[PDB]
Amino acid sequence: QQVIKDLFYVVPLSRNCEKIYKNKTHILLGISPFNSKFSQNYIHQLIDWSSKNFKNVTVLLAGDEAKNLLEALGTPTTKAERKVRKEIRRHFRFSEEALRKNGREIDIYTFSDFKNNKIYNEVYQNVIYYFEKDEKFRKSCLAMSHDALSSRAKSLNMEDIEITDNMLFHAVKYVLAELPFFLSGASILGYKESVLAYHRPWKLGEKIKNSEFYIKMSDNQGYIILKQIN
Ligand SMILES: CCCC[C@H](O)CO
Repeated sequence: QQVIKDLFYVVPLSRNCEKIYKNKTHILLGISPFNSKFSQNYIHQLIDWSSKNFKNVTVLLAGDEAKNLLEALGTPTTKAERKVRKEIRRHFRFSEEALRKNGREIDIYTFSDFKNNKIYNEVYQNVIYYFEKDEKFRKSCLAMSHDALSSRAKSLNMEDIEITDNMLFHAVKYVLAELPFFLSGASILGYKESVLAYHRPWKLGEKIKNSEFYIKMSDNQGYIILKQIN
């Protein structure tokens, strides 16, 4: 069915991302925790469309630092760790369903599943180094942290909360842990090239593609925005 093929309209981050997308080698589907967008139905739509378009499909779920997003919004570690385990199991279940429905390998990982992967660790070390040493990069990472906390303050119905620096620096551990997949997901996973796919623009990615940092995306890595249109 070709409503499936056209389920999404793709907006590439750069012309290189467009080339990688058109090669259709691999898509990495980013599933954000504690985000109402990722219902069972939407996860199925992502995977159905991906399965029709791409040679290889992988799903990326949140790793351990997802608890930091709750701990920063006033959640004690015990409750936060529980909510994470439950959210990740929900994402895995729905993703496994749709992959199996499409005859696809159950290729699902969290961003914590790569502590023994040299590419993930070296990119992560680069991210942490420039977070410490480049105030401009640090500022952009903290803005990603602010975005993550602000959207879940609305979602979890806590819109009255001041977002403090201590909140930002706690939640930015999540940002730093996920960033290696934005920068080098294809090489971490072992595909020739890949696009990470998400439904919102990546502002820091725009700056990276404008050559504003010593942090760079790998030449075989792209980013695409998935939009749905009538
Ligand atoms: C699993 C982390 C989610 C990644 C998405 O691109 C949103 O950050």
